[PDB]
Amino acid sequence: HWIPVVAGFLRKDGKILVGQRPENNSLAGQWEFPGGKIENGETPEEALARELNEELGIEAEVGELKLACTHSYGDVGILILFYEILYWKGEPRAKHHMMLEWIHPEELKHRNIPEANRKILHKIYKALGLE
Amino acid sequence: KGHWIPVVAGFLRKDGKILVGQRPGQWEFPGGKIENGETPEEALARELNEELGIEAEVGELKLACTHSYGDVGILILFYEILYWKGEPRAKHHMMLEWIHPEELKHRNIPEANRKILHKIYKALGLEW
Repeated sequence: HWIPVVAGFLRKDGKILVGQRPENNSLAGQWEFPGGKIENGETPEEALARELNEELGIEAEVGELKLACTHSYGDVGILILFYEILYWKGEPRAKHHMMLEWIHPEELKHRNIPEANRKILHKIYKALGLE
Repeated sequence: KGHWIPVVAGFLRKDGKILVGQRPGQWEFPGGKIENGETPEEALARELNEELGIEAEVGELKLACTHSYGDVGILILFYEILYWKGEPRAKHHMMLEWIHPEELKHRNIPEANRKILHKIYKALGLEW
């Protein structure tokens, strides 16, 4: 089976937004880009706009598709679509995550990130125009 | 319900034209399903080799769209293909055709592709 997921790159003076997953979460304490699952009927952009509102309290315009990655957890596949988010109203707040931080994208390496995300870190850097 | 089939499709571009294959008949972009374990780019290179007999360099991810078939969700990823070794040969399709992208407007293409044809033109840098 496959699970499609969307994630947004929001930037602030070169830095990028990450959220720390809340207590008793599947990846409690690990740092990720905001986003979530695509629901039946939704375009990936519709899903991401919804998730950014639900997670961050912002109304975001979804920009260009930058990257798609797969990972496997046994017989289940995850397909993640990463979009550039250039424009939004409001400032992100930790409605879902236990903390939000704006980090230098080079920082991602040394952060406590999901094991599955580290494996695609080089593609993320390339998509973000790095190294 | 949460049921999904990820699919990859290639825009093979040469001399202002694009490659379409006639289904075993609607005209589709070459590609296929992503198998668990592989990257979308690995999946597309594999399918292009299987369907067409070419060794493709998978280029820029251009577009992603979702469509429904009732019980099942389809998510299509479209990658541009500019470079490949070998010549496309109809191993899977009953016919392959190089067409001007303009012709898409009046060719029997899958409902899902028709729905998003404007997005396809944008993704090719063409005006709709």
